[PDB]
Amino acid sequence: PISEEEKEGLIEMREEEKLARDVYLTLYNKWKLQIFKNIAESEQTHMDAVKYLLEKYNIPDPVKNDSIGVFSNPKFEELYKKLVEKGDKSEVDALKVGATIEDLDIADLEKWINKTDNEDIKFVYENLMKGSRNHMRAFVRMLNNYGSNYTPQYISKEEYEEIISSSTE
Amino acid sequence: SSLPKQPISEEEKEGLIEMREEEKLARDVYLTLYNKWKLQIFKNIAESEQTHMDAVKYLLEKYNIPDPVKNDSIGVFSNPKFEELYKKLVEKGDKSEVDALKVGATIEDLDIADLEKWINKTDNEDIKFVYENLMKGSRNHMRAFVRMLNNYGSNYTPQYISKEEYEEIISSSTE
Repeated sequence: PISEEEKEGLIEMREEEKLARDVYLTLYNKWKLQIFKNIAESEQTHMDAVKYLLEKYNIPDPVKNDSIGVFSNPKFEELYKKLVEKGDKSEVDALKVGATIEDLDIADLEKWINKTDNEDIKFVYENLMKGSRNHMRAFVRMLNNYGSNYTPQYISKEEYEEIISSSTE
Repeated sequence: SSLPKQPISEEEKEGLIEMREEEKLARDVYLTLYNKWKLQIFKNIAESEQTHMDAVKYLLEKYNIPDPVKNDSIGVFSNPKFEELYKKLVEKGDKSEVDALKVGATIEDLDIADLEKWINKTDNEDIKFVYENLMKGSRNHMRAFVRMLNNYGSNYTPQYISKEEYEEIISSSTE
């Protein structure tokens, strides 16, 4: 039941959740905030759900180097350089970055959740997305302890607010 | 003229606001860059992006929502997302003709993306129809810029829309 449209996204969504995991891993290493570790041991499983749907759909994997910061798509090759550099200037910047990621990520999952009807992906996608909301609730919560807050870039103001208000999932 | 008056929601509202200013970004950019480089395309598409501005204004009026474009002037925006986006863009495009051209492509890339993003977030049959036509107009701009890019021995890769869709957009003719 499997498109060429559908394929390409599974590729991106593979490398996307990789982008998340990598960054968190770097940032934890620079600032050593247990929150980056948590969300990474989680974004590891996010990677593996797609690996599951590539294996099962006979789609070439694109993480041909599981190492940090290495990418097929120079979209992510480029994003990492930027995010970590910016995350590196301060803890808040790191925490901002974290929210920025989960932020982009959700509006990116919603983007692909529509370009498919194949029901495994719809579900798997629906899932990681639950996963990302909690990682924002988290990031932003931590952010408020530091005196700061996040203003969303990619999702709507309305969906962001729906999220930080409603509790655990 | 399409009537009567339908069910509007909060993010439906929010989109409208954003899109009203999104099309203005496009317009203010193209206008700037024409002043800089004098490439006809920037004129022609600024005139279209004005149209697109007006069309959305039609819906803010129809559904009564405080319009965000208080000050019409070039490069002025409520939502700072756009002041920023505007500056970074003129920043790039003021560097070369090829750049100007790439910036163009890029606004349209982001334009079809957010259009799809927003369409997907609604079943107000009025809104839906404006956005769809906005995509229509925007797809033409893509081709216009891409064709112009080829004329300067360059190309473009999508950043916001699929590769898979970009290709299908370019390998078809004017709507």
